[PDB]
Amino acid sequence: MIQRTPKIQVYSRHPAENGKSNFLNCYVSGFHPCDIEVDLLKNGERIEKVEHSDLSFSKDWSFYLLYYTEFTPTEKDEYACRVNHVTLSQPKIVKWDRDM
Amino acid sequence: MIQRTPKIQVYSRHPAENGKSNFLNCYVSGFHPCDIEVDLLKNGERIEKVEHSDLSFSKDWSFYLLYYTEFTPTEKDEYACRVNHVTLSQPKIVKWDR
Repeated sequence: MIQRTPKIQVYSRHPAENGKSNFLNCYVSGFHPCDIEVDLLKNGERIEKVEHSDLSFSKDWSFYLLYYTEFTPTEKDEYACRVNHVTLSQPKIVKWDRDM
Repeated sequence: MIQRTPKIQVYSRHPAENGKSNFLNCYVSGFHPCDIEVDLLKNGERIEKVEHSDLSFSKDWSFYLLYYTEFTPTEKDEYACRVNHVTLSQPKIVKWDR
């Protein structure tokens, strides 16, 4: 497989509501090679106990990986996913759109 | 060292009986880093139609990956698993033994 840079989706499990518990997700996909670093951020700082799936792929070694954690959004807090990969010269930061 | 060379096991789901439908498996495990190439081979040639698990994280910080394929063995056909990994000087071929 050739080098391929990741696609990134950030989304919550349920329709977001301030003060209500939820799950925050970062899905990284279509990438190669498999080594990748992903943080979920709250107000720009790393969230510590985030979990992830295994590395999925179909016919080719083009990889798919989900990072997720419980969270309770509030009006003041903003969330993001930060991804580093060999294809990336600097970390890529994708903000969470509240509507997703 | 955090690099770990893959353990490679090649085995059929049932013991070998020419003519009966079976499964060929290559279980590659205990490796680090995750970057790896695994191919199932029939007579030295890559089998195009194969199945596999996720490339999976172990509790000891290593990885594993299973490749498998439906096949029907015969007396002539020979099978192997080829694995390439940073810890190996050249691709490693491990033959299947009935």
